Order: sequence, then C-alpha cells, then structure tokens
Amino acid sequence: KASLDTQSTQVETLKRNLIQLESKISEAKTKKEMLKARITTAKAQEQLQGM
Amino acid sequence: MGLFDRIKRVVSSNLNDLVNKAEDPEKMLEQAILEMQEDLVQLRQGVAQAIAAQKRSEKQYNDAQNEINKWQRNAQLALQKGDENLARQALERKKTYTDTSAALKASLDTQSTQVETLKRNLIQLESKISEAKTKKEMLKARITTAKAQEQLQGM
Repeated sequence: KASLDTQSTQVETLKRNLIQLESKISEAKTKKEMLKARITTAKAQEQLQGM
Repeated sequence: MGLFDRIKRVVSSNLNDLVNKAEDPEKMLEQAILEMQEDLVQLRQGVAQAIAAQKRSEKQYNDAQNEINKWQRNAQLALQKGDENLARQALERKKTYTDTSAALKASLDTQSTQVETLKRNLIQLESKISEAKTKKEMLKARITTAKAQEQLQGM
C-alpha cells in the first residue's frame, strides 16, 4: 500500500508534468506563427517593388 | 587601386546585363503571385493549425476544470471521512490546478488575440493580391492601346 501510494503520487505528478509538456509544445508552435507573420511583412516590402 | 577600379566596372556591367535579361513583367509577377499565394495558403493552414492547437489546449483546460471539481467532491468526502491528510492533499491539488488553469487561460487569451490578428492580416493579404491583379488589368488595357496604333497601319 505504501509503495502503491508513492507510485500513485508519482504517476499523478507525471500526469501533471505531461500536461505542462503539452502546454510547452503548443507555446513553441505559437512562436513559429509569430515568426511567420514577420516573414509576411518582409514579403509585403517586396510586393511594393512589384507595385 | 587598379583592381578596385576594374572590379567596379565589371560589377556594374555584369549587374546591368543580368537585370535586363530577367526584367519581364509577366514572369516576375507570376512568380511573385505564386509565392504570396503559397505563403497565404501556409498562413491559412497555420492559422487553422493554431486554432486546432487552441481547441486541443481548451480541451486540456476543460479537463483540468473537471479534475478540480472531482477534487472538490473528494474534499467534501474527506471532511465526512474525518481524515486530515486527505483534505489537505485536495486543497493543495486544487491550488496548483487553479494556477495552471489560470496560466493556460492567459496563454489561450494571448493565442486568441494573436490568431485574430493573423486572421485580420490574412484578410489584408487577400486584399493586397487582388490589388496587384487589378494593376495587371490596367497594364493590359495600355497594351491594347499600343495594338490599336498597329491596327491603324493595317487600315
């Protein structure tokens, strides 16, 4: 029971950690989108030359 | 000094020759049109992906809220049980989860603000490509005028 309780506490922490990890990857993905928006701005300047 | 003079002359001559060969309005515009459209498609996909990611994040956030409710029920049960340790654990669990939920909400709100801006930007981009297309039509009209002069010779 003691071992199980320790394991239960540990698995719960792991689950919480996994949720945090999921949040972290999403945050990284968001950064890429922001970078992509910046890339579009550079493209807009080029569009000016075409105009 | 002689080398520098030679380099400048060579560079100017090479650059001038190169730009003229590639200076075609239709080819340059088409390549530019393809790139923006590709970027727009990627941006649209990214926005959709971001929305999907946000939805996935929302589901996780919803699960955390559900977990808190379960913990809250357990805390009430713990009081009935009379065990001090179970009640204390539930309170600790509720606080971290609430903090995590708040953090997730803040992140989601920022993401929501960002996606909305991206959508607005995408709409602006769509307007921009259309404007470029309009310019080509105007250029085409000018081309017809040149053709009309030639028609005069035929007449």
